[PDB]
Amino acid sequence: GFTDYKVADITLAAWGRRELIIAESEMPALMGLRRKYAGQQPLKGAKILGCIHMTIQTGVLIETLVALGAEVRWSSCNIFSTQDQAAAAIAAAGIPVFAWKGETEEEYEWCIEQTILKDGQPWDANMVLDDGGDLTEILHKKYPQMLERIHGITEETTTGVHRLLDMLKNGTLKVPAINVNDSVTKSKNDNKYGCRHSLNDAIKRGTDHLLSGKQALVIGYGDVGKGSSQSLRQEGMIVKVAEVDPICAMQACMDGFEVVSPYKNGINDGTEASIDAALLGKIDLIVTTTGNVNVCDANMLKALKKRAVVCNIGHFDNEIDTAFMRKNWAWEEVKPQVHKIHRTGKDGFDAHNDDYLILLAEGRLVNLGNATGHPSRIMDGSFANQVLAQIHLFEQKYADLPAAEKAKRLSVEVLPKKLDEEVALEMVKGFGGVVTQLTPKQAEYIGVSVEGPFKPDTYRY
Amino acid sequence: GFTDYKVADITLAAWGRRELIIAESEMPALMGLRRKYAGQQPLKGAKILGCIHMTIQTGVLIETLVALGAEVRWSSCNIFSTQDQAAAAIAAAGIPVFAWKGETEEEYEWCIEQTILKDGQPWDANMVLDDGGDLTEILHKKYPQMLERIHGITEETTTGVHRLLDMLKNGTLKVPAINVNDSVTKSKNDNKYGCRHSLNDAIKRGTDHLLSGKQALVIGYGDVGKGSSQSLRQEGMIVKVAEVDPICAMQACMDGFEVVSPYKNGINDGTEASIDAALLGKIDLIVTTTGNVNVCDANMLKALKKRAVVCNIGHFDNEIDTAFMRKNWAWEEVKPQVHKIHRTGKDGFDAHNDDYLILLAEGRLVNLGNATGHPSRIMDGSFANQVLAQIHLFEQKYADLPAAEKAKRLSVEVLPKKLDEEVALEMVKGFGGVVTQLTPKQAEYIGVSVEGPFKPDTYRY
Amino acid sequence: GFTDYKVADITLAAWGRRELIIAESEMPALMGLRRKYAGQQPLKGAKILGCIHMTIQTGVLIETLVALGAEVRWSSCNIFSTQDQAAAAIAAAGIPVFAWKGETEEEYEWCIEQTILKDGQPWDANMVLDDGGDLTEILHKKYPQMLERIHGITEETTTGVHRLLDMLKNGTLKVPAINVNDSVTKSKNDNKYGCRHSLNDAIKRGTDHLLSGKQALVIGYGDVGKGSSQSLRQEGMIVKVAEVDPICAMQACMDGFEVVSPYKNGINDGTEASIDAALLGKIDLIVTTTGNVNVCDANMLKALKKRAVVCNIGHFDNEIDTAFMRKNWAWEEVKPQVHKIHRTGKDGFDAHNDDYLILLAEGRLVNLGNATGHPSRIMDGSFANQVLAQIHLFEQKYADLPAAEKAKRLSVEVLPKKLDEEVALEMVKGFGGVVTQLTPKQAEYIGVSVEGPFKPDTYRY
Amino acid sequence: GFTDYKVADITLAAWGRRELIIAESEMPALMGLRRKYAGQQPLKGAKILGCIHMTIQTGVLIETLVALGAEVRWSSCNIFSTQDQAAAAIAAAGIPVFAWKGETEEEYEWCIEQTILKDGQPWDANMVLDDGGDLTEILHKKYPQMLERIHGITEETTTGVHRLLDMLKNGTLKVPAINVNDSVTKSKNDNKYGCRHSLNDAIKRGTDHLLSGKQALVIGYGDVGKGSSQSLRQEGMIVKVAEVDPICAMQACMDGFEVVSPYKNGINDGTEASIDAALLGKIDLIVTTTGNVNVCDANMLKALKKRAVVCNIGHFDNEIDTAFMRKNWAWEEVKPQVHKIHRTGKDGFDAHNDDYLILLAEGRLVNLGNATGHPSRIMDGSFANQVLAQIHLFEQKYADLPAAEKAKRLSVEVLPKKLDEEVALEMVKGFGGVVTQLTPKQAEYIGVSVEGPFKPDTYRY
Ligand SMILES: NC(=O)c1ccc[n+]([C@@H]2O[C@H](COP(=O)([O-])OP(=O)(O)OC[C@H]3O[C@@H](n4cnc5c(N)ncnc54)[C@H](O)[C@@H]3O)[C@@H](O)[C@H]2O)c1
Ligand SMILES: NC(=O)c1ccc[n+]([C@@H]2O[C@H](COP(=O)([O-])OP(=O)(O)OC[C@H]3O[C@@H](n4cnc5c(N)ncnc54)[C@H](O)[C@@H]3O)[C@@H](O)[C@H]2O)c1
Ligand SMILES: NC(=O)c1ccc[n+]([C@@H]2O[C@H](COP(=O)([O-])OP(=O)(O)OC[C@H]3O[C@@H](n4cnc5c(N)ncnc54)[C@H](O)[C@@H]3O)[C@@H](O)[C@H]2O)c1
Ligand SMILES: NC(=O)c1ccc[n+]([C@@H]2O[C@H](COP(=O)([O-])OP(=O)(O)OC[C@H]3O[C@@H](n4cnc5c(N)ncnc54)[C@H](O)[C@@H]3O)[C@@H](O)[C@H]2O)c1
Ligand SMILES: Nc1ncnc2c1ncn2[C@@H]1O[C@H](CO)[C@@H](O)[C@H]1O
Ligand SMILES: [Cl-]
Ligand SMILES: [Co+2]
Ligand SMILES: [Co+2]
Ligand SMILES: [Co+2]
Ligand SMILES: [Co+2]
Ligand SMILES: [K+]
Ligand SMILES: [K+]
Ligand SMILES: [K+]
Ligand SMILES: [K+]
Repeated sequence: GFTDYKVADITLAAWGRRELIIAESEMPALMGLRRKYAGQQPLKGAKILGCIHMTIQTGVLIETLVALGAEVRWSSCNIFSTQDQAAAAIAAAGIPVFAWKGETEEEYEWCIEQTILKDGQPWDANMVLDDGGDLTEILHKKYPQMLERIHGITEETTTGVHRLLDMLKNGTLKVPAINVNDSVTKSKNDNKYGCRHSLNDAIKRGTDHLLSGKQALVIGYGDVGKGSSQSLRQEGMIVKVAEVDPICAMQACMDGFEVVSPYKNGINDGTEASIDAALLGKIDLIVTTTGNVNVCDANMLKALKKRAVVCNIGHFDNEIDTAFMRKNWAWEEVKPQVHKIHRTGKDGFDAHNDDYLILLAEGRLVNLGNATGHPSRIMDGSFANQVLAQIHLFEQKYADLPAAEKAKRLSVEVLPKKLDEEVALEMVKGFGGVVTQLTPKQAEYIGVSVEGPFKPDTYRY
Repeated sequence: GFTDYKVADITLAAWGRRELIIAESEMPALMGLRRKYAGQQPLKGAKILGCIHMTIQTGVLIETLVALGAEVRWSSCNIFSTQDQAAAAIAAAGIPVFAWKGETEEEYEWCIEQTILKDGQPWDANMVLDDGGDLTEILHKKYPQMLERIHGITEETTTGVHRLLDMLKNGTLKVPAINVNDSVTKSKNDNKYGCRHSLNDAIKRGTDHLLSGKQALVIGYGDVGKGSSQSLRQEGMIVKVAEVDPICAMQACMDGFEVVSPYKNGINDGTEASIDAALLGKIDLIVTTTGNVNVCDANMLKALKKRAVVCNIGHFDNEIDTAFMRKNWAWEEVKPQVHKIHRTGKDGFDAHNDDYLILLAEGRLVNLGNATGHPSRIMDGSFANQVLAQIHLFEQKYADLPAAEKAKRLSVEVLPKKLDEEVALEMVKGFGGVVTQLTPKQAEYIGVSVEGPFKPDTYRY
Repeated sequence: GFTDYKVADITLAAWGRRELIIAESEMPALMGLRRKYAGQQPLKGAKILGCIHMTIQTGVLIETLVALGAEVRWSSCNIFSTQDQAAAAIAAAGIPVFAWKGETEEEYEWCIEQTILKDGQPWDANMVLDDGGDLTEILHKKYPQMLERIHGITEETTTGVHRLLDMLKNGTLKVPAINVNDSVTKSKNDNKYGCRHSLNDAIKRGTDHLLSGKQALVIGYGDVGKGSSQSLRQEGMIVKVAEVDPICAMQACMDGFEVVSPYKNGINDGTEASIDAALLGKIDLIVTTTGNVNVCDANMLKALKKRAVVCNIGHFDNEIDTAFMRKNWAWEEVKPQVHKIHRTGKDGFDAHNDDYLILLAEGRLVNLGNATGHPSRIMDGSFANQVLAQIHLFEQKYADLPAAEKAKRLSVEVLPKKLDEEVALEMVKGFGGVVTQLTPKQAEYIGVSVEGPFKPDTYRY
Repeated sequence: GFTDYKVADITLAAWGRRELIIAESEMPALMGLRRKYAGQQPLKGAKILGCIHMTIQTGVLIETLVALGAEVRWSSCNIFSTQDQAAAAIAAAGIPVFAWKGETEEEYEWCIEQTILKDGQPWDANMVLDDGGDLTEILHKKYPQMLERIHGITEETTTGVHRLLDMLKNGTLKVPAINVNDSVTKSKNDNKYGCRHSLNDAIKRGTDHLLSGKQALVIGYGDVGKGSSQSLRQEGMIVKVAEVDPICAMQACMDGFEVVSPYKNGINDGTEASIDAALLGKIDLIVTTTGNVNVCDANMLKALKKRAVVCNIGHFDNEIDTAFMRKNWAWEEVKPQVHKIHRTGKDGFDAHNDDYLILLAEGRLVNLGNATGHPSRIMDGSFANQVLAQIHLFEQKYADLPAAEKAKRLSVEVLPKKLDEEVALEMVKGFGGVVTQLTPKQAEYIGVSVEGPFKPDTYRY
C-alpha cells in the first residue's frame, strides 16, 4: 500500500537488500551505533530531510537513523550517483525516497521538492542531513517557515561546509550545523582513502584503459587530491600535480610527485599563449579535485593530448568547462556516463576521428558516476559521524529555544574528538586491529586520560 | 684568533665547510631568508642560546642567524647527534660551539653550561633556540635571573613543546615561546618525511641488514611513526603498527598496515603473561616513535626474536627500557652506536652467542645517532621557521615590556599560516615545482586572497 | 542475410563497435601489423578456428586476422568471459561467432562445435588459435581427420602450453604449435601486469569491498601470482603468499611479502589437523593463481574467516574445490558471478546468516568473469604475437609437406626474439617512450647489432 | 708469524670479526653448506685464486671455502670496494689477502699478482673465483702454464660472463667455467634487490641528499637497472628510464616509469645538437647500469643540470666518460669517493661555484665504493652458488682429463636448477617463510616431482 516514493525499478529491491546485508557487515561503527542506541531511541520524533548520494552505503545510514527512531524523506545530491538497487530496497522498506541514476536537472530539483513536501504541503521536518548544500539552500531561499521548526543541519562534504560558513558570515544561516566533513574519521578517511579506492575504479569501469605507464595530471592536492593522486600512482601512472596552495604543493613534492601548472609560470592571463601546450600535449588523464571553478578550462581542453580522459571528482561539475565543450564540440556517447568529445566541430564527426577527448560522468563526480563511490568500510566512518551529529543536534532542540538562547548556539561546529576517536576505534576493530591501552604512568607522562582524548584539538594527524 | 669553543677535531673544519656550501644549495628557504633580510639586519643585538643537534643543517641555521645580525653560543641537544666536521666548521668561523659526537652525560651538561656562561659569568643572552627543552629547563631551574633579559624561546620538536605547555599551565613559564614544531612545513615535513629518509638510512649504516622480507614493529603512528613506517615499508619490510590513539591506528590500517599490540588485548598488566610472545617472537626490528615512556619495556625485550634490532627515534631514550638491559645483560660494542645485548647474562657472553639483541645509538634517537639525521632540503623548512620565529620574538622585545603587557604576551603560539605558506613556496621552488596562481574569480569563489592564506586555521592537510 | 552466429543480443553491436574503435587506438602493435601487412595479405586462404575469451580485445585481434586475409569461426574459451557487445559487433561484421556471457557447460561445448562444423559438416579449417587447449583437444580426440588439413596451432596461455607439451612428449600432437605464452611481450606483460590491472578491478566490481587494511592470501607466485599480489598490495592489502617453488617464494620474500602455507609445516596430509586454522581464520581474501588442482581445498574453505572472498584467476576453476561447496553448502546469488556460500549447511540459508563465503565467477577466471580482463594496451602485446605466430605457421604449410619434412617441423616453438623486441618497441612507442639507438661502438662493445636482438636466448628479463 | 698479506690496518681484525659473526647469522644458505659439507671436505686439495670485493660478505664466503677444505689467496676486484675491517679479519685468520679501500690502479694490479705468486713463483693454484674477469684475463695472457693445472673458473657477475663467452667463442678459453651470475638466486636476487638496497644507501652516505621529489635518470633497465630504479622510486624520486632493449623498455613503462633517451629521438648524431638538453637540464641524478661503454658521455655531462649527482653501478667505470672530466674540468674532493667536478675550467675553481657535478666513487660501482654493497642476506644467495660451483668444477678435475675428454667439457655453464632451488629454499627459510609441499596428485597434475625442479629450463621467473 506504500506509494510515497519514486525509483527507477522497484523490482531491484531484493538485489539491493542482499547488498545492504553485506554492507552492514562492512560497517561496524554504524552498526555499533544501531546496537548501542536502539533501546533508548535517541531519534524518536526526529523527521529528517536527507539529500545525499542514494548508494548502498546511504541505505545503511538511512536504516540506522530509522532504527534509532527517525522518520526520513530522502533524495540524492547528484543526478548520477544513485544506485537503483539501493533506492529500490529503501523504498521497499516503506521509506520515502526519490532518486534514480541518470536524472535530468529538472528531475533532480523535483526529487528534492518531493522530500520537502508531503501530500502537497510542507512536511513536519525538524532535521536536515545534507551533502553539498543544495537542499540547505533551497530551504533557506524558499521554505523559511520550515526552518523555524528544524533543529539542525549535518553537512557531509567540504563544499557544503563552505556554503554553510558563508551563510554564517552573512548572518543568513537559520539553524545550527555540524561540520561532519572535518571529523578526522571523515576528512582523513573518506575524502582521501575513499577516492584512492574509487577513482581508478571509476576510470576502469568507464574506459577499461590501462593506467600503468601513462601520464596523469591531478588538479589539486587537498584530501581528495591526495587520495586521487595515490589512486593513479599505485596503478603505475606518471602523476603530475597542480596546486595553488604551496603547503599542499610541498606535500606533493615530498610524496614523490612533480608539481606543475597548466599555465606558463602558473600565470593564467586568459590567452591561449599562457598555456603550457607542451605539458598538456603529453597528459593522458586529467582529474580535478579542487572544489573550485574552471580549473580545467577551455584552453587547457584545447591543448590536451588527443584521446585524453577528462574527469572530475570534486563535488560540482563546473571544475571542468563542460559548457565550452557542449557549445563547440560534438558529443558521442560511448555508453552511459562515457562520452567522446570530438574537437573537430559542433555538428557531426567522422566516426573514426582521432581528435577527441573522453569525458566521464559528464564532468560530475566520477567515482559515484562511473562506479559506486567509496566502499562501505570507509563510508562507515563518515556515516557513523552523521548519526552522532544527528543525535547531538536533535537533542539540543534548537528550534524550541528562545531567541536569546538560539543566538548562543547558532554555529557551524564539529563533533568532539572523543566521539571521533570512538568511531575510529570501531573501524580499527573492524580490521581486527588491537589498540594498546596506556598504563596510568604512561597516561600521566603524556598528560592524557587512559580513555582519551589522546591529542589536543590543534593536532593535524 | 678564536679559542672559545670545544669540538672533537678542529682540523675537520675544511671538510665541514665544503659540506656547508653544498647544504646551502639544498636549503633555498633558509638561504632565501638570508638574502631577503641581509641588509635589514633584523637580528642585530640578538644573543641567542642555541641547543640543537650540531649537524651540517644546524650549521646553515647558525650562519643564517649570524648573517642577520645575531651572536650565538651553541651546543647539541643529544650526545650522539653532533657531526664533528660541522661543529669544527662552525668553531672555525669564530662561533662558540661546544659539541662533539659521543659525549658522556657529564660532558653533555658541561656543554650546555659553556653556552650559558661566558668567561666565568652568565652571558647577556636575550634569545633561546631549543630542541627538546633541556636548555629551557636549565634556565628556569638554575638561571632564572637570565630569563629576565630573554625575549623568547623558539622550540623545535614535539617533546619540547609539551614541556613548554606544562610550564605555561603551571604558571612557571618565564618567557613566551613559539611552537616551531607545529608549522606544517615542520611537523608534516620534518617529523614525517625526515624520518622516512633517515630511519632506514641509520639502520643500514649501523647493521647493513637487508630489510626487505623481514618483520618490523613500529610503536606509534604519529608524524614520526607515519614516516618511520613508510621508511621500512618502502624497503619491503612487513610492518605492523602499535598505537594507543584509535584515530592514528585507523590511518595505519588504511595505509596498509596491520595494527597490533605487544600486550594481549592491548592490556599491559605488568606481568610477562600479558606479553604476546608469539607476536614478538617474529619481530626482526622494533622502532619506538612515541615520545612516551617505556613503550618497549623489559618484558617485551625478553620476548623479542633472537638477534632483533632495537632502536628509538623519539627524542628521549627512555622509550626503551635500556636501564633494564644495562642491569641484566652483557653489552658488546660492535662499533660506535651499535651494541649487541646478550640475554644470557651480565658478566660474560660467548663470542658466538646467538641469543642477543642489536641496540642502535644506545636507545638515543637513531637517525642522528647512527646516520646524519634529516637531509638538508627537509631541515630547510624547519629552520626557515626557526629563523622567522627568532625574528618575531626578538622584535617583540618581551623583556623590555611593562608587567601589564608582559602577562598579555606570555604564550606558546605558532607562526601565522601566511609565513608557513611562504616557507612552503620556497621549498616547492627548490624542487622546480610551479604553483598555480588563482585568478580573481577563483579566489573569490573559494573566499581567499590570491596571495593566501589559502586554508582556514582548522585545516589539517 | 548473415545468420551464422549465436550471440546474446545483436542490438549491442553499435556499442561494441564504439569500444572497438577506442581499443584500436589502445593497441598500436596490433594495428601496426594490420597496416604493415594489409597489402601483402599474408593470411589469404587461412581459415582459423579461434577459441578465446570473446572480449573487445579479441575483437581487434579477429578483425586484424580478417584484414590480413583470413576467414575465422570463433568461440569463447570460458563461459563467463564474453563481452556481449564485442560478440555482437563481430557478428554484425559477418563473422561466425558463437559466444555470450553466462553460458552453461553444455552451451560451451555446443559453441565450439559450431565453429568446427559449418552447415553440419566439418569446416575446411587450416589454422587453430586457442586459449587453454579445449578446442585443441576436441580436434585431436574427436575430429582427427580435420587436423590433416591444419597447418598449426597458436596457443595463448600457460595451461594450454602444458597440454601441448604433454601431447608432444606422448607423440599425440598432430600439428605444430607456437607457444605464444612465452614471448616476453606476453608472459611478462599479459600474465603479470594484466592481472595487476584486472584482479582488484574484478573484486571491486563484484563486491565493492574496501581492500586496504585487509588480509589477503595469494596461492602461487608465478607470472599471474606476481601480478595478482601487486594488484592487492598496491591497494593497501596485507598480502601473504603461498608457493611450492622455493625460487618463486624467494622472489615473494624480496618483494616484501610474508610467505606462508595453508598447511602446518607446508605438509598437507589430507586431514583438518594439518590446516593452519589460525592463519586462514584471519584471511579476508584468497586468490588462486597456480594452474594446479585443488590449491584451495575443502578443509581450507572450512577454516577461512567468516565472509572471506574466494576467487580464482588461474585458467580453470578446479583450483578451488567448488564441487565440495556445491555439495555441502547453500548458495545465495547476490548478482551474476557473485555468490554467498553459507557454511551453515545444505538445507536452507538464513538471509542474515553471518557464516558465509563470497565466491566470484563460480571459481572461473575472476578478472574476465567479474570485470573485462586485461586492458587493450596490455592485450596488444599478446595479440600482436598471436598474429605473427599465425602468419609464421600458415606460411610453413605443414599439412602440404612430405611426411619426412613434417616430422622435422612437428614442434612446440616460441617466436624469435627479434619479433618479440619489435612487438615491445611498438608498445613502448604507444606510451611515448623513446628508446636509445646504440652507436656502432657500443653495439660492438656488447656484441649485438644496433637493430637487435639485444639479449641471448637464455636471458630472463 | 703470518705475514703473507697486505691490508690497510690489521688492528681492525676484531671489528671485522664481530661483523663476520653477525653476517653468518644473515647468510643461512652459506652456513647451511658449511654445516652440510664440513665432514665431507669437498674442497680438500682445492687452491683457489679469488678476486672479488673484499667485503664482510666475501669474508663469510672465504671462510666457508676454507671450512670445506680449500686454501685461498685473495684480492679485491675493485679499488674502492674493500671493507678494511673485513680484509684485516681475514688476514688475522692466517689467510693470504691483498686488498684495501682506496687502491691505486698500480696497487690493484700488484694485489692480483700477489695472489698469483707465492714466494716469488707461481702458486700451485687449481681453481679460480672471479668477479669481472680481470684475474681470468691475467691468467690467460700472462700465466698460461698455471691454467694447465686449474680445474675451472666460477664467475660472479654479468660483465665477467660476457668476457668468458667471448673467450669461448674465440677458442681462447683454457679452462671451463660456471656462470654463477645466471642462477636465479643470483641475477634475480643479487643484481636486482641488492642494488635496490644499496644504491640509495650509497647516495645518502656520500651526499646526504634528499631524494624524494627530485628527478632521476637511470640508464639501463636490466637486472641492475630494475633494482636501481626501484631504489630511487621507493624513496620518492621521479625516475625516468633509458634503454636500448625495447623489451626492457616495455617493462619500465609497465612498472610506472617514463622511458626517455638522452639524445633527441634516441639518435646520437655525433654533436651536442642531438643532446636533449631540456631533458638533461632537469635531471638531479643520473645512474648508469648498463655494463656498456660511454652511456653517460661528455656531451650529456655538459648538458646536465647544475649540481646534479653522477654515479655508476655497473662493473666498470667507463660507463661514464670520467676521462673527459679529468682532462677538462677541475676536481674538488668533498670527502673520500665524493668529488665536485667544476665545469668552469680545468685550471681551478671558486669555492662557491654553482656550476659543478657531484661524482661518486670516481665512476666506480657506487654501492660498494660509497657504502658496503649488497647486504649479507642477499649475498647469501650469490655466494652459496659460488661454493656449489667451486665444488662442482673442482670435483670434475678438468686439468687431469686427457685432451679428448677436456674437449667434451670445455664450456661456460650454469648450475642445475635443482641447486638453484635448494639455495632459494634456505633463503626462504631465513625469512621464516614456509614453502608448501605438493601432494602426489598435484605433482602429477603439473608434471613435476614433489622434490622439484618445479620449472622448465626455459622459465624466466
Ligand atoms: N567524490 C568524492 O567522493 C568526494 C569526497 C570528498 C570530497 N569531495 C569534494 O571534492 C572537493 C575537494 O574536497 P577536499 O576535501 O579535498 O578539499 P580541500 O580544500 O582539502 O582540497 C582542495 C584543494 O584544491 C586546491 N585548489 C584550489 N583551486 C585550485 C586550482 N585552481 N588549481 C589547483 N589546485 C587548486 C586547494 O589549494 C586545496 O588544497 C570538494 O568539492 C569536496 O566536496 C568529493
Ligand atoms: N628523531 C627525529 O628526527 C625526530 C623528528 C621529529 C620528532 N621527533 C620526536 O619523536 C617523538 C614523536 O613525535 P611526533 O611528532 O611523532 O609526535 P606525535 O604525538 O604526533 O606521535 C606520537 C604517537 O605515539 C603514540 N603513542 C603514545 N604512547 C604510545 C604507546 N604506549 N604505544 C603506542 N603508541 C603510543 C601516540 O598515540 C601518538 O600518536 C617526539 O619525542 C619528538 O620530539 C624526532
Ligand atoms: N586470468 C588471466 O588473465 C590469466 C593470464 C595468464 C595466465 N593465466 C592462467 O593462470 C595460471 C598461472 O599462469 P602463470 O603464467 O602464472 O604460470 P606459472 O607457472 O608462471 O605460475 C604458477 C605458479 O603456481 C605455483 N604453484 C603450483 N602449485 C601450487 C600450490 N599447490 N601452492 C602454491 N603455489 C603453487 C607454481 O610454483 C608456479 O610458480 C595458468 O592456468 C594460466 O593459464 C590466467
Ligand atoms: N654493483 C653491483 O652490485 C652489481 C651487481 C650486479 C651486476 N653489476 C654490473 O652491472 C652491469 C649490468 O648488469 P645486469 O645484470 O643488470 O646486466 P643486464 O644485461 O641484465 O642489463 C644491462 C642493460 O643495459 C642496457 N643498455 C645497454 N646499453 C645501453 C645504453 N647505451 N643505453 C641504455 N641502456 C643500455 C641493455 O639493454 C641491458 O638491458 C654489469 O656490468 C654487471 O657486472 C653490478
Ligand atoms: N657486499 C658485496 N660483497 C661482495 N660482492 C658484492 C657485494 N655487493 C655486490 N657484490 C657483487 O659485485 C658484483 C659487481 O661487481 C655483482 O655481481 C655482485 O654479486
Ligand atoms: Cl660509433
Ligand atoms: Co553532495
Ligand atoms: Co633535541
Ligand atoms: Co582459455
Ligand atoms: Co668484480
Ligand atoms: K560503494
Ligand atoms: K643530514
Ligand atoms: K578489457
Ligand atoms: K654489505
